[PDB]
Amino acid sequence: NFDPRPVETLNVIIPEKLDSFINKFAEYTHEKWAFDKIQNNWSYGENVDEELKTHPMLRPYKTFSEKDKEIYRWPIKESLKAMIAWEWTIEKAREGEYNPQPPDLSGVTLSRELQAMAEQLAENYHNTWGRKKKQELEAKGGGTHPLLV
Repeated sequence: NFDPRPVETLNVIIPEKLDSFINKFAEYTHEKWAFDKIQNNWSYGENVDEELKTHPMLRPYKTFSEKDKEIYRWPIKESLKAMIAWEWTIEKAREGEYNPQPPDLSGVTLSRELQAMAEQLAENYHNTWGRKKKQELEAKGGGTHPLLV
């Protein structure tokens, strides 16, 4: 019944500015991952054991292989690509090429339009998540579809 238009992902040309943004995102994710691990005292072990709380990751990721980085290359970037492709609303932000308390947010009442438009993106991403999953299920054979909610 629904026939979404398949948008090209690899056919487009990746800009150098976008590549820099991806590179900075990897460092940001790596830094917070390392900070959490050292804070939680993830001890080193011979192998990765769930019961031993062992996960060797405190090392630079520049020496990793191609396979080890492709999976984590786009953890949330595929959603960004869908947003800028289905919706042509690219913002015009930048030209192309001692401890203050955090502000409160629950005290101020939520606007009627703030919550109204907070669900249209949630259902669109859920629809996109369902579309990207059920398409893969049919390609691989099918089986069970537990997301019929």
